[PDB]
Amino acid sequence: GVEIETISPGDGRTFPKKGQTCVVHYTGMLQNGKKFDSSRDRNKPFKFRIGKQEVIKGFEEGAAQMSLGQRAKLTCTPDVAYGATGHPGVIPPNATLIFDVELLNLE
Repeated sequence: GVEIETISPGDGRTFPKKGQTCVVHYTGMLQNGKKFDSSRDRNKPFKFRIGKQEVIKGFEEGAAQMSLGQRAKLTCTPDVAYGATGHPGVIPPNATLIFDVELLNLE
């Protein structure tokens, strides 16, 4: 389950493909909670590739459903990233994660 609410401006066609190192200014958020992880804070806009399962499935499936310039809004289900496990100190178990994802990518 990936619920995408794209803020419209972009190009609508430059989709991430397999092995494409793509760039996302992500900004994390917890449902009824604050931020937990931000490439905007680091100003290091997370050059990641598609097809290696580096990112979680809630963040990976949201990337291919966007295009260049688009600004979507992830609502990541718990069971795809940390629902039973939970990260120690960052992500609790059974958290519905929120992301400000804008696909301003490369390749």
